[PDB]
Amino acid sequence: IKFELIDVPIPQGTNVIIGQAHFIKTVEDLYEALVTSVPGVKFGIAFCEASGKRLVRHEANDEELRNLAIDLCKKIAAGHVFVIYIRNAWPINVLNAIKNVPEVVRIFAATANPLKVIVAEVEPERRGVVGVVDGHSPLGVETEKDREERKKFLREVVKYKL
Amino acid sequence: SIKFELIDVPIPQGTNVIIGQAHFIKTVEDLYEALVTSVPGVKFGIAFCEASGKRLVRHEANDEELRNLAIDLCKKIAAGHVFVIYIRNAWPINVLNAIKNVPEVVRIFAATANPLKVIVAEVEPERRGVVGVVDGHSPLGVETEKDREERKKFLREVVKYKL
Amino acid sequence: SIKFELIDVPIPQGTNVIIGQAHFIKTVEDLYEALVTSVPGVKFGIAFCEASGKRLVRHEANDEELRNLAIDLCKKIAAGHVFVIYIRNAWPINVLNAIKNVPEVVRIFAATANPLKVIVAEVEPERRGVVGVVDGHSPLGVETEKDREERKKFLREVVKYKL
Amino acid sequence: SIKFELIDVPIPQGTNVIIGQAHFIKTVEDLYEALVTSVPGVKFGIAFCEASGKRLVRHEANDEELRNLAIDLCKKIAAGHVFVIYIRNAWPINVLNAIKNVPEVVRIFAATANPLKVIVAEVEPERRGVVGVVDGHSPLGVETEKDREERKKFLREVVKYKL
Amino acid sequence: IKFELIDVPIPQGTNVIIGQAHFIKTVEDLYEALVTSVPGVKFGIAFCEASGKRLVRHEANDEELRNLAIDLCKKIAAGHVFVIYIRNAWPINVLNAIKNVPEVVRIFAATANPLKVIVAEVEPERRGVVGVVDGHSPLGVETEKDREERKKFLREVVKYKL
Amino acid sequence: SIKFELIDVPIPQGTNVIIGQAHFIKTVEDLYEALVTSVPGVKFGIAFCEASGKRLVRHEANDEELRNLAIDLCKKIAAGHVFVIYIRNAWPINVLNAIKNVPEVVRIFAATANPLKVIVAEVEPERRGVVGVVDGHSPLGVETEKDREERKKFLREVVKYKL
Ligand SMILES: Nc1ncnc2c1ncn2[C@@H]1O[C@H](CO)[C@@H](O)[C@H]1O
Ligand SMILES: Nc1ncnc2c1ncn2[C@@H]1O[C@H](CO)[C@@H](O)[C@H]1O
Ligand SMILES: Nc1ncnc2c1ncn2[C@@H]1O[C@H](CO)[C@@H](O)[C@H]1O
Ligand SMILES: Nc1ncnc2c1ncn2[C@@H]1O[C@H](CO)[C@@H](O)[C@H]1O
Ligand SMILES: Nc1ncnc2c1ncn2[C@@H]1O[C@H](CO)[C@@H](O)[C@H]1O
Ligand SMILES: Nc1ncnc2c1ncn2[C@@H]1O[C@H](CO)[C@@H](O)[C@H]1O
Repeated sequence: IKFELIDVPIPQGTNVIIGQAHFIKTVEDLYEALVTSVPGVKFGIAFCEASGKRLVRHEANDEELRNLAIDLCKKIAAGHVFVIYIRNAWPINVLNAIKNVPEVVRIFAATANPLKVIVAEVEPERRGVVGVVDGHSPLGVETEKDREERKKFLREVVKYKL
Repeated sequence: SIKFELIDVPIPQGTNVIIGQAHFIKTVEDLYEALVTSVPGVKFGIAFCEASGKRLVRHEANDEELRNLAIDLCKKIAAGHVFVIYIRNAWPINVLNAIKNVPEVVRIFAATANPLKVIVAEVEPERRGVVGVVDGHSPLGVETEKDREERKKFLREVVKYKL
Repeated sequence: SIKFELIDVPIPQGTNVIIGQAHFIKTVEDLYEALVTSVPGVKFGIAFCEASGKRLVRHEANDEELRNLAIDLCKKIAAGHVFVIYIRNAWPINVLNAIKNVPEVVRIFAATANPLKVIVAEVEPERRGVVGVVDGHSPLGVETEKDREERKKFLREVVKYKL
Repeated sequence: SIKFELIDVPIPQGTNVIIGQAHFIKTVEDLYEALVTSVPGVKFGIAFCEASGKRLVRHEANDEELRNLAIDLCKKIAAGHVFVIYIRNAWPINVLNAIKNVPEVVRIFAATANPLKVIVAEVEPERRGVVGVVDGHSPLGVETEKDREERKKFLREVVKYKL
Repeated sequence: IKFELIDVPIPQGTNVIIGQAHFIKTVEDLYEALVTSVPGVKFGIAFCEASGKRLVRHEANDEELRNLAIDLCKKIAAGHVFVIYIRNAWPINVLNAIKNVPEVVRIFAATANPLKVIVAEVEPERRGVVGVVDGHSPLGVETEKDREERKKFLREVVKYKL
Repeated sequence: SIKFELIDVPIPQGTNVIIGQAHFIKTVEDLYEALVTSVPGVKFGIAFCEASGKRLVRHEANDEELRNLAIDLCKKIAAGHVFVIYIRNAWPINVLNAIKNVPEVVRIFAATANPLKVIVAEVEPERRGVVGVVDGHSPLGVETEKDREERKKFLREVVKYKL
């Protein structure tokens, strides 16, 4: 076993969702999950066909997001992984829909942080995803006042709680 | 320190395998029920590695070949709370969302009929877990627009899962 | 270039732990609500590893013991976006599905009261990922038709989860 | 040649009722399982109108008071494929998502402790269907910013379902 | 407000599923829910487009079942109602997928019993479903002997329980 | 006997209406969060008829036009535990599955921008429930292969929801 670290580019205003699925129908099912989630949303989806032609398959509505999706696919280089990049939507806007796509088996990351995918290579052409490093270690525990500012952020800034 | 081990997963033609991790003894009867209620003709085996107490591989089936594949696989992986399902006469897409929703199922590793290996970490004597999976082969290149059009044709005219 | 470290998870009698990965600071509030609306008189603590900005283990609880258990285990794992929940007077099967459905939550690694280690990779300093769990111990043998009866009756007559 | 009839629904203090439509005789063990696996020490009784064959009200319970209250609603409503559940030590919120996901359940009409009526149509003798429910009473006015602040306080400080 | 009783034709070997949805996309989404549930299923699905062209939209893989579908729509004749007829699958095989189709708002019946739909016409051309009459009323309460024999059945015959 | 009323539902260009039944007072807050966290732009107004105690129509909103539409329809329906949502900059399919999953939500009556009528049954003074809706118009005929081609191209070329 060889462990390789695959660094994920996230231009600002993007988020990436990286996970695993199966069956070629994953790329059309994911295009439809995203496109029926948020009017407006801009995305690229790529999926690593793990057999047959073994082609990186893709759908997008934005060209920059299609190339990003497709190059992470080629960098990860691991059968059945999929990569989504989104603009004009947050992951929480589309997560549950992705989760319920019957091809989707698991999701490794949903984020905009600094992000590494840990890949095992066990033999040439035989790769899998072993984990992610989504952002950074803690610096401390939150205090009573860090709490207030997080509660006030949710209610006053992004308005997701009352 | 930590030992990594690679398990080759037997996939007789016409089978698919679903590997996951769950908890609690009720896993095995709840998976059994997920499966049987999903596709009228479904043939399956299911095995679950009980991680405490007696620590037996619990199983159910309506096929003996598939029951046996499932138990061997759990004997090879030998990781607490891991389960193994082998299926004939259903595709994983037919069954997978009902597995996800089984209250004991925390996680699913793989669902495939490709060449497949499991990465198991064994950290101590008799203390193993799944690190991950190698599902088929890495990519040979990028789909062209003409590639897209045969896969679209495949989905609409061959398997008819699309209009 | 990768260090694997093993984090042993304390589970005092009567508590189960749930470990997974999420994203976004609303994670702590949504998790709290999923816990408290699931079972009356559940007690629990939940801690979340905010992966950037101030970088704080964020927490909620209605039990002081179970709170510090969770804050502590996040302090030790030290991996961005990991959440840990400890619960009494609730089984993980009474709360898990709600947990799966929290939009922030992306994966669950373990729900258990077994002996448990989390294997963590560190790639640079400060930069850590949960790679897997070792939930309990490996199988000691296959179940026989008598051990099957034991397990069926225990579900029927003792915990009363099946008819 | 349609008559409607109103069925009043007894709800003793500390119970809630759930009434729905389903199908197939497994409805009753599936709803059994859905309830007990949701909350430790929930008390309940569940009844279901089998609409073909021997046409028997089918039932399961861990409380005889709740089980008779459920059978009696079934016998009144007297509509094929309807189910009634009465529960103590659990709120409809602790259990509704699992009920909705039971593959036999097609709709839920009410989950409530309020005063309740079921509107039933009878199209022929022995042929009946639920048309509606009357759950509690019609509004008296519109919430003021002050009523709002007291409802914010009730969910945060009293019940603790929000933060 | 006139109430009108529609009798639903159920051929030996079919089941019927009748609900309410919205938006034209309903018909493709229902077709995909069905065909990705059970490999062998034959079905017909029809949807009552409630605006615009206002037409019965259908998809099928069985002409008989396709027509049974269109025929019950034409009778209920109520905006946004959909009808599905299935051979070689049971409702439990598909129901949850159908629940989670974003266009689907309610399901009124899933069954193979003698069945009536109650339709309210409030205005000409303005109709909606008010209920169903799914088979017949209870003839008695289960005994424990009856309970044993239903449990034996689920366990030994349909094999859905252990 | 029973009094059936017809409530004509106003739907401005650009809005849609979602009408349903829930229970418990936390329904207004949970509906609010299900909307704000489904789509970044979404403008809406939510109202809910509490059906016991104070019996107030409870409301949350970020659009004063749409708050007023939802409160006014609740006042017109005047049926305990019914809820109304008006939304702009989001289609029902964007938010619906989320609504279906709010533990309080028992059922959904309608999701539409079509001419819409709610049929209410008043059964004694102040006891009202929803018996049905009339969502747009009955069929003008049956789709041909010409119109199916046009429909398939509408989904794939105009809205881009299909491929
Ligand atoms: N026709 C099909 N319908 C559904 N799933 C399929 C089909 N063909 C293959 N699969 C699944 O997709 C994987 C990759 O092709 C296979 O290993 C199998 O698991
Ligand atoms: N306002 C927001 N709404 C939804 N998700 C967000 C928001 N801000 C940040 N996130 C997500 O959470 C992570 C920050 O914790 C980001 O990388 C991003 O994925
Ligand atoms: N009575 C019970 N109900 C639900 N879950 C349980 C019960 N007993 C044990 N478990 C779970 O199953 C695991 C043992 O297989 C335990 O670690 C615990 O998490
Ligand atoms: N073995 C079975 N599996 C699934 N559904 C069934 C079965 N038998 C009957 N049904 C359904 O249950 C209804 C009768 O309760 C039938 O009309 C049919 O819809
Ligand atoms: N482009 C679209 N995307 C999503 N939903 C739509 C669209 N157009 C119409 N609808 C919904 O479908 C109903 C029209 O049948 C409308 O009333 C509206 O609720
Ligand atoms: N604290 C509570 N938690 C959950 N559900 C509640 C609570 N109080 C009341 N309810 C439910 O809501 C109704 C009050 O509208 C009651 O009939 C009951 O169903």
